[PDB]
Amino acid sequence: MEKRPRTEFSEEQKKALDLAFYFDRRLTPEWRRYLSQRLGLNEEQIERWFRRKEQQIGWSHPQFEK
Amino acid sequence: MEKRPRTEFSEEQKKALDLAFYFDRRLTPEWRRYLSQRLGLNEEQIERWFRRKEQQIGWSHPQFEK
Repeated sequence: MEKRPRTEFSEEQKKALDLAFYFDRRLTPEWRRYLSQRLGLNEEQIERWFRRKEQQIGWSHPQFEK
Repeated sequence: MEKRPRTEFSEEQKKALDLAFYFDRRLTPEWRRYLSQRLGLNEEQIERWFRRKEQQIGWSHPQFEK
């Protein structure tokens, strides 16, 4: 896994979304599509990354590189 | 320009750093090297991205995708 092959946010991309984590007005209806433009996947995969980032263990978000 | 060829943060990478912009404790001595690990370039290029992001026009940071 190095590049995103089929709009699924591969590791190279997962990093980027972890830098936002909603702090710069990201992950909102106007910044999900913002990322999509040069990120490569759609807002759906943004919201899937978003919840799978925290919900993996209970929503406390202790995972950053995991 | 699609991938980073020689640790210079290409467009694919520039996006990621714009998601942080220091908001998630990024761009600090412990998160510059954090990014570097899977970002591909060193903390030097983080600080160069950082200042070149805002200083391009006077430090007000109106550029996000530019």
